[PDB]
Amino acid sequence: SGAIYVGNYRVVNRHLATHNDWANLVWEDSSRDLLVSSTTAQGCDTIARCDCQTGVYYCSSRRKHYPVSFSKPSLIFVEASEYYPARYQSHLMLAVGHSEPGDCGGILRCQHGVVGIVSTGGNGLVGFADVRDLLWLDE
Ligand SMILES: CSc1ccccc1CC(=O)N1CCC[C@H](CCO)C1
Ligand SMILES: [Zn+2]
Repeated sequence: SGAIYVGNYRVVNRHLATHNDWANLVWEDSSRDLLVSSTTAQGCDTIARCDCQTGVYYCSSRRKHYPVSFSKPSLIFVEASEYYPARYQSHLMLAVGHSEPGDCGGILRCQHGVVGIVSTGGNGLVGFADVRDLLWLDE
């Protein structure tokens, strides 16, 4: 679990969004596993605006942060589950690093700020949904 709070917005994994998130929906993209809902309070997370391929992510299944090298956002494969059937996930970045179910929502950060959130992973790999292209989160 986990979310990003920037201004009057809450960014969560679309498969983990609550009834409240859907009742205050701003934007969602099933292919990206993202959903953004509105909030009454002001968020202070800084979104990174860069092309970094190194950063640190929080791994709840180990209560630890890990440094990782990650790929550029791209279209990659995901099987099925209570949430989606096989499809290409867009805007996804992979890194070699520990993850298993429950780890979705952990933040990936670089020196410039928030890069993305854990969304998938498998056999020793972890997948992050990028948020750096969503320029409207700041305005
Ligand atoms: C860190 S998730 C993980 C890691 C290792 C193993 C298994 C998982 C769970 C997982 O991969 N999924 C269930 C939730 C939806 C995911 C796709 C989202 O577009 C797929
Ligand atoms: Zn950066």
